[PDB]
Amino acid sequence: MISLIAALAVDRVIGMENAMPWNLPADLAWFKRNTLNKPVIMGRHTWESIGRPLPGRKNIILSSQPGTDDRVTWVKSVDEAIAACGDVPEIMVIGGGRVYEQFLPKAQKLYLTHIDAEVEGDTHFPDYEPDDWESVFSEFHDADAQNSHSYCFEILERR
Ligand SMILES: NC(=O)c1ccc[n+]([C@@H]2O[C@H](COP(=O)([O-])OP(=O)(O)OC[C@H]3O[C@@H](n4cnc5c(N)ncnc54)[C@H](OP(=O)(O)O)[C@@H]3O)[C@@H](O)[C@H]2O)c1
Ligand SMILES: Nc1nc(=O)c2nc(CNc3ccc(C(=O)N[C@@H](CCC(=O)O)C(=O)O)cc3)cnc2[nH]1
Ligand SMILES: [Mn+2]
Ligand SMILES: [Mn+2]
Ligand SMILES: [Mn+2]
Repeated sequence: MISLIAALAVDRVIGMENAMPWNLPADLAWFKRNTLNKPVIMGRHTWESIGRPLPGRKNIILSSQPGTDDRVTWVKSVDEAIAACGDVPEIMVIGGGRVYEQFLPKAQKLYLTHIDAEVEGDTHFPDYEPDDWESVFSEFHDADAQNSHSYCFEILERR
């Protein structure tokens, strides 16, 4: 099973200048809980944005060019990325925009955080078709001293 996990600001913005400009510790904690002990697939730009391997997960990087770090696994196509995960129950796709586009048609589950924040950005989560997806979990949180925007955790499953 393939799942996508992402945090979206208003208008599906996910990034600007190869960064995420907000800081929401509660969402990063949600990301860690839902990805720990699973393989994670990311594109090369997202790898550069994170800047280090994510511990406790098999890190798989998509790039058309040879890898430059043997602490992670480098693959050259979507099918190779999936194969490199082995026989696991759930593969997590962690972006970015180009990678999400390619994996969306193959995904059964979306873990989305909706952040109430207006961000100028240059990268968006794919338009998906709402009729294809059932909301099975949602949890709203107001802003607090640690998290400066309100946010909604949602899990959707392909109908
Ligand atoms: N808010 C969120 O949830 C979230 C999550 C992830 C990322 N982001 C943001 O998203 C932005 C990065 O997204 P992006 O769309 O620019 O880039 P990306 O999807 O992270 O990376 C694209 C790169 O991945 C490689 N690639 C993708 N598909 C491939 C394929 N089928 N075969 C081989 N290589 C493939 C290529 O690398 P080569 O050029 O080396 O071939 C391509 O240039 C940043 O702003 C980041 O902060 C946000
Ligand atoms: N909901 C969501 N939020 C994100 O921030 C996110 N980020 C990415 C890609 N970028 C990043 C950037 C940093 C870390 C990171 O530092 N993660 C630590 C945080 C642990 C914690 O804060 O408790 C990790 O070990 O996962 C992960 C992904 C992909 N999907 C996402 N999905
Ligand atoms: Mn092929
Ligand atoms: Mn197999
Ligand atoms: Mn806000």
